[PDB]
Order: sequence, then structure tokens, then C-alpha cells
Amino acid sequence: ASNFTQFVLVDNGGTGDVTVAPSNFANGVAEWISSNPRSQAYKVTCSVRQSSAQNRKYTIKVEVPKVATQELPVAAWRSYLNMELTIPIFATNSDCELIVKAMQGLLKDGNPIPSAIAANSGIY
Amino acid sequence: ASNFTQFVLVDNGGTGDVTVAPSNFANGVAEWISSNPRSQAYKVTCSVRQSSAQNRKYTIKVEVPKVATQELPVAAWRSYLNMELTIPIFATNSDCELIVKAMQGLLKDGNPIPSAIAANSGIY
Amino acid sequence: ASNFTQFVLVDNGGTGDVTVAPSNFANGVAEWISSNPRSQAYKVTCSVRQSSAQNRKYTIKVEVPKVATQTVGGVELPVAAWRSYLNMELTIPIFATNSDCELIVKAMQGLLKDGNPIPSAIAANSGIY
Amino acid sequence: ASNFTQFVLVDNGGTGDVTVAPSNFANGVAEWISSNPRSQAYKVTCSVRQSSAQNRKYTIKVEVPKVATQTVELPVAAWRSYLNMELTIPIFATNSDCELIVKAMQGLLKDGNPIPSAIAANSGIY
Amino acid sequence: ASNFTQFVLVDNGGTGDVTVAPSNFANGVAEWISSNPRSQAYKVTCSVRQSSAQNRKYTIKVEVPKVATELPVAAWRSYLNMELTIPIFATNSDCELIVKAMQGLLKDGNPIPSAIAANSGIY
Amino acid sequence: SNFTQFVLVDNGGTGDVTVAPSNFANGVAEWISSNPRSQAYKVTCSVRQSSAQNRKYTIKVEVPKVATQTVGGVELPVAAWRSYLNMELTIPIFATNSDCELIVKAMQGLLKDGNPIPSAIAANSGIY
Repeated sequence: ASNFTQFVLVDNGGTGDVTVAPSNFANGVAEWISSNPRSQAYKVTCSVRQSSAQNRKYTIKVEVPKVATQELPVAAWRSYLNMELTIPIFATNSDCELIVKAMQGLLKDGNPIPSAIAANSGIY
Repeated sequence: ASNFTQFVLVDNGGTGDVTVAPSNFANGVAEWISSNPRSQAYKVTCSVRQSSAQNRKYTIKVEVPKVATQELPVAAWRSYLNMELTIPIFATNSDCELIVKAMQGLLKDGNPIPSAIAANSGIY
Repeated sequence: ASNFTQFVLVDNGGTGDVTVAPSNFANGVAEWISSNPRSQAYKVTCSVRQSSAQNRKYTIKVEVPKVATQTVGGVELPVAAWRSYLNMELTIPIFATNSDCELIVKAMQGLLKDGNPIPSAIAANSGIY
Repeated sequence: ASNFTQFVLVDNGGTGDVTVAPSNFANGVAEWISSNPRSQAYKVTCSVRQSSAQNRKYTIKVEVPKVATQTVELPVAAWRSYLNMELTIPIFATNSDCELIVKAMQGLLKDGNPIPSAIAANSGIY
Repeated sequence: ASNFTQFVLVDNGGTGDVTVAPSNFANGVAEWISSNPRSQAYKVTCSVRQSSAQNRKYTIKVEVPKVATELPVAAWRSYLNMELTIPIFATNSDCELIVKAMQGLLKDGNPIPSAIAANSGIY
Repeated sequence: SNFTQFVLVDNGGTGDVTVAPSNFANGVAEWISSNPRSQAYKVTCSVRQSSAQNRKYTIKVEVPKVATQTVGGVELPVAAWRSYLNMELTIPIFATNSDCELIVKAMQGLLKDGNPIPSAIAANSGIY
């Protein structure tokens, strides 16, 4: 019943895929990392908590490294995703499924926001 | 050249789809909303700015309403997504495309985090 | 594809209309100007923001110039002798449907329609009594 | 001979027109009301005063109610849209100058133009 | 129909021209950049506002990077800051004249662009 | 000396505005179209070490609206108003002459006819 499992973070077609695997759990925070050394690893974390009388709040983070040798194995830099999702306690399973779909549609290929990010440009 | 365009936020198969359309732009914040009344609308915003000498930072928000009549047309409640993505200025187009894919893989159907959200449960 | 477009501010029957054209956009404020020099231009601005949890608020401004020529030494500059300033604030609750908003627009139109008291009073620069 | 008269605020083509009628005058403020109960009424006010040595200032207000019944049933406005208009006219303005100012206000809000179209969609100009 | 469009910043004769394209707009500031990564990009910004009762002020910035033809970086950057004040009384012809003054200032063969291009002062 | 007269406003060989060297003091080179200064176009240029690694050019241009004002009851040459350009250019000390030539071309392309920014200025409008 444990949903703390390995998954594909970057799908490149079965070959060259970036998988992240469970590596730590502490204080409600589940952690995935792609591989050692951690300096060069993709990182994913997730936690959820009661943020108010009427809301649940997920905090989800992803770190995407630029992998370079500089001679330490290091990330030349990191892109950081910080995601917060608040869901009211009145939400049904269907409500939550709808919310997931909204998040997916937001970032689907060809849509404005992911297209802008992909070009490191703004919406105008 | 304006990327401020209407798109599908919730894909339900061509019928019953939730589309959001451009409705406002102010202070670097682009806004989409599905329809009037706004009290019941899906909402999407996006802005991006220089957060440090070396980073660009996107702030992306989505509001998913639970549409109910209570007699005001209202949202019984709202789920709020607050998304922050920091990208270093050294990032190429390919780097940014990779980051988008990481975000997509994070939320793909069947993966741990979207599955947990869909059940309003935690990772354990 | 944007609604930031030129329009007729003073309709004089299609001839010698006062048109205002898009000229600036900053901090959510759209600006139209009739022509250069700006000193003699009609100006229109529009902005809207969330003013409270339950209200959107439009701020609309119009400047009508009295167009003169400013002569001092024997130096002429194109100027407005003076300006009339309209400041319009409209709050619309987030519960408003398309029909609600259309109705609000009609109320504004009816307020200022020819022959009705308030525009008649303004046209005579007199009060309502 | 007084200009404080009833008029059509919302012209719907002779059926369900919203007329507002004189109902109050105090401290220079003329008020029109559509009907009782006031809780559900369209309301219009107008006043004008010398705002500076060289300017007069009109303050014109309109309230558009959303007419509901909130349930003990009260006749109420579920909400109200509030228009506040301030118009300053210099004392040098002729009759013609003032007629021009009115026309500018009218053209601003004419059907099909950007600003009334944006309001009608509860959207911004961008 | 918007004037926020891509243009040639450095004309090299159709071969290795430096083009800059719209990339951001916020708080009245239009931004162009040549390409990603931004670390190596040419950058252009433009904004304009009422600076006084009778004047409007354009603020124009250009960044020229030194970029080779390992982290992608600029070996260094040159910064242009331009401020132009135009009175509200200026006609179309007046504004066109002001632009021409700016163009003549920097035209090939003229003293100031010749001095800059030669890494020298005028004295 | 590179301190020479040039055409500031090219009107096509007809009523061109030239500015000629008129002053040098405290590192500032000055050109003016003609006397009296009340009606003159003016250009100044100076350069200095602004930091350990940068030289900084400070370039100013004044465009007058040229009128004639009559004062009891003589006609004075005046500017009805003035447009002011203040231009600052920072160049790192590592830049070669070729690098500097490239920077100049960038400034030229910035302001070339038909491009957005000079088009916006010419209409006294913004970029949007």
C-alpha cells in the first residue's frame, strides 16, 4: 500500500530516461533522487499537511540539475520547482482527479505557459 | 508573436472541455479565465521576473473552482495551485525543454504524486 | 487580436470625428491619444483590478482639451488652453454574468443619453435642481 | 421648469425599461430611484460644486442592483455595481465646449467600442 | 499589429546579423533578447513615462556581450543607457527630427561614433 | 584632432543641421549649431574611467524648437522648448577596437529607420 515508489521524471523514450527513486523519508517529506552523486542528482520531494481548518496543502519540489564537471562532479546549476497545491476537505475523489487534470493541461506541450518556459520567455 | 492565447486547461475529450481565455494583463501578470461569472471561473495567471543576478523566476497560479449554487452563482470552494519555477540565465532552449518535461513527468497519470493528490492522500 | 484598438471618442457624423488611437500601455493602464502634440491631444485611459475579495474595479479617465495656440513673445506653441477631466470608477462584483455586465453598460449609456437630465445639465454647465 | 425629472436609465426597447424617478433632494444632491423597495432599487445621484477657483466638479453616481430574494424572505440586492463619476469643467467653458464634453463621454461608452466591450465581458484592455 | 517586434540590432550584411526578438513585457518595460542562453544574449529594453508636467522620458538600454564563436558566459558586457526627454508640445515632425538628431549623432564617419569605435575620447 | 564639425540632422542636403566645435573644458568637448546659444543645437562628449574595469562615455544632445521672441521690442532668438538626450555607454577595458566597432553598430541598429524604438519615439508613443 506504500505509494512511495520509483518513477520516470523525464521520459526520453525508454532510453536515456531520468528515473528518480525513493531515498529518504523524514518529517512527512518523501524524497526521490535519480542517482549518486547527489550533487548531480535530480531531486523530488513531496509533503502534505493541514494548512487550515478547511484545507489540505501539498508542497512538491523538483530540482533539475545541469550536469557538468568543473574537478568535482557537480551541477553547473539547478532549476528549482516549488509547487504548492491547496485542496479543501470537501473534495471528492472526482474533484481531486479534476484538479490533477487541470495541472496536466496547464503544462501540456503546445500550451502557452510550457511554451514560454521552454523559450525562457514571458507571456505578453 | 503574442503567446497570450486561449487553451484547454481540462481535457475531457473535446466535449465538456474547460478552456481558459485571455482576460487581463497588468504589471507583467497575464490572466486567463474560463467564463463569467468570475465567481465560478477557472483562473490561470503567469508572470516571470529576474529574481537574482543569475535566475529568472516564473510565478504560475491556477484556481480550480467547485461550481455550486448557494442564491448566488458561486464556487463552493477553490483549489489553489501556486507554482514557482526558477531557471538560471545560463539555460539553453534544450535545458528549458528538459525542465518542462520534468514538470510533465512529475504529474503524469500513474506516477506517485498525482496519484496521491487524486486520492487526497499523502506519500508514505 | 487584442481589444486595445482605436475608436471614435467624439462622433461628429463620420466627418471631423475625434478619434483616439492606442499610444501606451504600462502597469495595466491602456492609453489612447488623438494625435500629436500631446499638449493638445484628447486622452483616454483604462485600467481594472481586483479592489476587494468580491469586486473588480475599472478606472477610466478622459481628457477633453480646449485647443488653443499659446503666444507670448511672438513665440507660438500648440497647447490646450485648459482641460476637462473625467474620472470614472466602476465596481463590478465577481458574481456578475455576461448579461449582468451588459446591463451595467446600458445603465451607463442611458445615464448620458441626449435629452436626459444629467447630460442636459452638464451641457449647460448647470446643476440639477 | 425644473430639470429634476424622471428618465430611462436602462432602455430595453419599451418592455422592462428601467426608469428612475426623482425621490430626494438634500445638500445639493438630487437622487433618482427606480422603485420601492429601495433595497432593490436602481439609484442615481448628481451634484456639482466649485472644486477650485477655476473648476466646477460634477459628482454623478449610479447603482445597479442584482435583484434577488434571499431567504423570512427579504427583497434584496444580491449585490450592487457602483459607478462613481467625477467630471471637472473649467469656468471658461462655453455651451459648445460643454456639449463637446458630453459627446466625448457618450462616445466613450458607445456599443462596440473597446471600453464598454471590455466591461460587458468583465475583462480588461490588453 | 503590435510594434513590439523583432529587429536587427547589428547589421552584418545578412550573414551573422544580430537579431533581437521580443521576450518579455512587464511594468511598461519591453524587452528584446537575441537568444538563449540569456547569459550570452544581446539585450534591449525600452520604457517611456511622464517625467514632469510638460515632459515625457524614454529610457532605452542595450547590452552588448563578448561571446566566443563548460558554462556559457559573456567574457564581459557593454552597457548603453539612453534617456530622452521630449516635451508634450512636440509635433510628429518634431519627434521625427529628434530621431534624426540621434541617428546623425551615431552615423558612420562622424566624430563620436568614430571615437568610440577607436576606443578614444574627443579632445 | 577628431574634434570636428558634423551633420547632426541630415535633412537630405537641404537645411541640414551641422554642429561645430565650440568648447573644451574639464574633459567635455562641445559642439553647437551656431550662436546665439539660446537657439542652438548642442552636443557634448566626455569619457572617463568609471571603475577599475570600465571606461564610460557621457554623451548629451539638445534639440531646440527654434522660435523668435520679441522683448521690448527687439526680436530675440530663442528655444520654445528643448529635447534632451543623455547617453551613457560603459565599455570594459578588455574590449578591442573591433569590439568597439560592434558596439557602435548595435547603437546604430537600435535607432535605424523602421525599427520599433525609433518608430515609437517618432510618434511619441510607447512600445506595447
